[PDB]
Amino acid sequence: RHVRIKNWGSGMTFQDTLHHKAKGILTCRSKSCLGSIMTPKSLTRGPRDKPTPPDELLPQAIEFVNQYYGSFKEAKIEEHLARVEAVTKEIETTGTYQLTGDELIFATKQAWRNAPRCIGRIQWSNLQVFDARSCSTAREMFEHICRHVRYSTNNGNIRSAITVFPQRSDGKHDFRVWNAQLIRYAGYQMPDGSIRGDPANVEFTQLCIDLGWKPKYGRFDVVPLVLQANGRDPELFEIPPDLVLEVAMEHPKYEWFRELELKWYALPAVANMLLEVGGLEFPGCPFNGWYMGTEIGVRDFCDVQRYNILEEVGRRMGLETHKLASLWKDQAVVEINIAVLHSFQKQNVTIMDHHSAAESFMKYMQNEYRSRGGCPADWIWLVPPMSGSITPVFHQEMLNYVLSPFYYYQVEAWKTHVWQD
Amino acid sequence: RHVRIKNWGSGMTFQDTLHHKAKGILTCRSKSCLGSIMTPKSLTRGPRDKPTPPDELLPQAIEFVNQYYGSFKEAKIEEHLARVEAVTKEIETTGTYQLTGDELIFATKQAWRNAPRCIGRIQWSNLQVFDARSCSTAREMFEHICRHVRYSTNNGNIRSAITVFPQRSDGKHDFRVWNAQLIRYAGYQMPDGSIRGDPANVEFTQLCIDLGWKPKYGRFDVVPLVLQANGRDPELFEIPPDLVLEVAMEHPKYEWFRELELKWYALPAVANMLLEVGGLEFPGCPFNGWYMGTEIGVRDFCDVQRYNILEEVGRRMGLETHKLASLWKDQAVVEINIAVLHSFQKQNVTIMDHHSAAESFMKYMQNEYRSRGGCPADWIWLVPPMSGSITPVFHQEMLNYVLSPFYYYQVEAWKTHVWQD
Ligand code: HEM
Ligand code: HEM
Ligand SMILES: CCOC(=O)N1CCC(Nc2cc(C)ccn2)CC1
Ligand SMILES: CCOC(=O)N1CCC(Nc2cc(C)ccn2)CC1
Ligand SMILES: C[C@H](O)[C@H](O)[C@@H]1CNc2nc(N)[nH]c(=O)c2N1
Ligand SMILES: C[C@H](O)[C@H](O)[C@H]1CNc2nc(N)[nH]c(=O)c2N1
Ligand SMILES: [Zn+2]
Repeated sequence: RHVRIKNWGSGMTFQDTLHHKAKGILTCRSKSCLGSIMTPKSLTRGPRDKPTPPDELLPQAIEFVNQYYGSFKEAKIEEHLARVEAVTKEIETTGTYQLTGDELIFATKQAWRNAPRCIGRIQWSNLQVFDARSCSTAREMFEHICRHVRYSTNNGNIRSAITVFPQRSDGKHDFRVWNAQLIRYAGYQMPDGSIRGDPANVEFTQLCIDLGWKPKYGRFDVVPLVLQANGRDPELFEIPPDLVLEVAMEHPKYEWFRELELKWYALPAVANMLLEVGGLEFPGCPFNGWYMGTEIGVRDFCDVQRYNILEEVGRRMGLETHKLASLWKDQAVVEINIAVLHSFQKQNVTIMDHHSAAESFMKYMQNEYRSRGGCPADWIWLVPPMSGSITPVFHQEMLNYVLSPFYYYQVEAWKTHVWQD
Repeated sequence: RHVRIKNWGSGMTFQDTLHHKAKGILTCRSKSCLGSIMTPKSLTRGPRDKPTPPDELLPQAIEFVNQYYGSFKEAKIEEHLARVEAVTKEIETTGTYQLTGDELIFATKQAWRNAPRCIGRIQWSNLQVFDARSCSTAREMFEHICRHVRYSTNNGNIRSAITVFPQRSDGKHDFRVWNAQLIRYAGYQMPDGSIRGDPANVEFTQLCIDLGWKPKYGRFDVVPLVLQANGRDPELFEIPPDLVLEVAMEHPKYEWFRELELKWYALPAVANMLLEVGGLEFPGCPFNGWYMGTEIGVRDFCDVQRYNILEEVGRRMGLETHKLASLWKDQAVVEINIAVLHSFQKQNVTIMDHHSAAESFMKYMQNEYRSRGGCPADWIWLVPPMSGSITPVFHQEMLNYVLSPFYYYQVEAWKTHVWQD
């Protein structure tokens, strides 16, 4: 009836029953396990050129309404029954339906709660929701986004929020933001063959240039927002500088560290995912939380395909960077990460270290099993990129599965966009 | 016809077709992925009470023979034909078959090559095979094991080897080593409830005591070998102290490190797995390689359920152990691991750091794809437990699947053994 889950670090067990409600979209079979694929198509939700048949939609809608009313501490049969009725008639007389403000709030929080790859879910109930479903132009989208950025940045005391643009209709009037993130630095391929800035963003930066943006050829240039309104061709908008809070990096001991002249933005915001709820699809729903130190210290600064600064920090510390077995790399990554946490704290900007994040997630996980007999979780994304087994999550067996509402991936907009002009 | 595999660090791609030959036995469904389960039933070959029926044996046996002869650089069709006949008649006139000497060698190396959770596979063709299939008593087992240990230790210049005991017959005459490993330290529960030694080895040490072993209540006492021959009750044998090479731990910069008085054995040997080949089952086949440093530094020394010395080392270093955010745990694990590598090196005992291991695995995986369009790999076990994303394997997408020959887990012998005396 269930799958038994064990934590080898404490001996604790959990019984997972919630997985039975999961959708059958994972590409794993008895023949092979595909769990480690980065962007599996099973987690992606591509474009459409026609509306969702009322046929397929009605069940999901009812299913969602039931999920929503069931969550109430006290049944409300009348309201529940009446809502089930309203939704049915609406789907028949219009071909789709509209969620109420309260249902949208519930949905965005539940989709977060159902995100397997997110270690910060213990905060799932503290989420600000900006209802931008009546948005109609690209410039209006830009204004909602600036409001979101200002609200969440909050002078360094970061707050989580999501802005929801209009739901998908026939799939030809999609409202979305092409950028993978709201704030991101440019990457440029220089005339001399070198790469300046974030090497993983060269392709998108080039797209911006081709759309008219003026490359500033700097190391930390914030790219503009490429906004798509009502299925129209995308329009560029630059975020005002005063809204982009940045933290300059320093090390509490190595004074030469500031000489590297490094910095990073304080707001981590995913802008290109799709919210699925009761059969409804929202292709435009940027959301943000706050940073976990290792995202910047380990991935952005130390990935070879990113800023790749590990060797330089190594030399400056005076390590034997010619001998792998000296573990100079491991010593350097810890110092770089210490600098990230120190710099954020020094400037009073919210950030979280990976130990604290791992611990809070274990608490969250335990509450989810006692509250709903399950917690979808993707071990591969939850274990931090450094000091894995030193954290409690490493020793925790987990089940990964897709529920609904859910945040899905999408295919980059520029790959499937049919340019009108 | 093929799954595309990608390395996000180098952008390189792989096309996997080998997974088609895989045995459909993983518990992963379309509704939920069970990739992070430690010891799944799908990778466990339990006991038997009756010989294996030829309807299953014959097909598998032909498969193996076909696989073995296919592996030849210059086909030998006649011999291949002869073998198929011989094996068929043999299975007919006796009910089972015997592998030849070279088929056994081939089988052990292929099973290693097929081990998804082993990062040291680049050395797969370099394996000493001790053929102990004509063994009949527990005492002979002991002597075969001492020879194996002496050969493999080789005064610090560790060599890989496997010792193969008699194949399973009716499942009531199993030849096996009850110990999880050939060399392991005891764990004692004291009268007050506290634990002395390896707390993860408390149950097995108690079993040894109940069978007659005199406890020494030390922190690093090597437990005796519990050996079962021909399905009989197990016999205890203590490994001669001179055959157990140990490395005393020291730190290159911290003189106080030696005051912790820590050491570890040089030979990592798995002794409780089952080798499956052509339908045949070998429940007794201890094998060894050489250590990867993180195994001792991170897992044995820093796991909270193991020796758990992290906090003590942090204090000695004078770190702020009251603040998770100072990342003292990360600084301390690095120092402990530097000590492990330094100590082995100083005593001239083969050991391998996790960076070199990771790099060699990438080479091996590349060759595997060029050789057979596949490489079963379990991401979760291959990424080292510290500095994960700083190694190339973290960025490599992988497919996990079960081939044949293969090394399976077994149910602990003491849980299923029916005592005669
Ligand atoms: C409150 C602070 C939060 C923290 C500390 C946190 C932390 C994280 C981290 C570290 C990741 C891994 C990112 C990566 O490796 O690329 C992640 C992923 C994710 N988070 Fe959270 N998160 C927070 C808030 C949120 C919010 C507000 C939502 C949605 C309402 C959310 C939805 C997700 C999703 C769907 C992913 C997966 C992104 C992907 O697969 O590319 N998170 N989060
Ligand atoms: C020569 C050097 C070798 C190295 C450095 C190496 C390294 C490793 C490591 C680091 C693990 C993970 C162990 C754990 O996390 O518990 C492992 C597992 C394993 N190794 Fe290798 N190994 C070597 C040789 C061998 C040989 C000779 C065989 C087989 C004949 C082998 C078979 C396996 C198997 C089957 C596992 C999985 C064990 C389990 O699931 O408990 N290894 N090895
Ligand atoms: C490579 C560029 O990466 C990024 O811009 N980011 C890294 C990936 C992603 N991280 C996040 C997202 C959220 C919502 C909360 C915490 N962390 C968004 C920020
Ligand atoms: C907790 C006790 O752990 C162990 O005795 N070991 C850890 C797990 C296992 N490691 C290995 C095995 C081999 C064959 C090669 C390298 N490393 C065998 C040794
Ligand atoms: C729960 C999870 O399966 C377990 O804690 C881990 C993960 N990674 C591992 N990988 C290795 N090399 N060795 C292990 O024992 C484990 N165990
Ligand atoms: C290849 C591998 O699956 C991939 O690089 C992963 C692993 N774990 C991850 N986990 C997180 N949190 N974020 C990531 O992008 C990745 N990338
Ligand atoms: Zn799977």
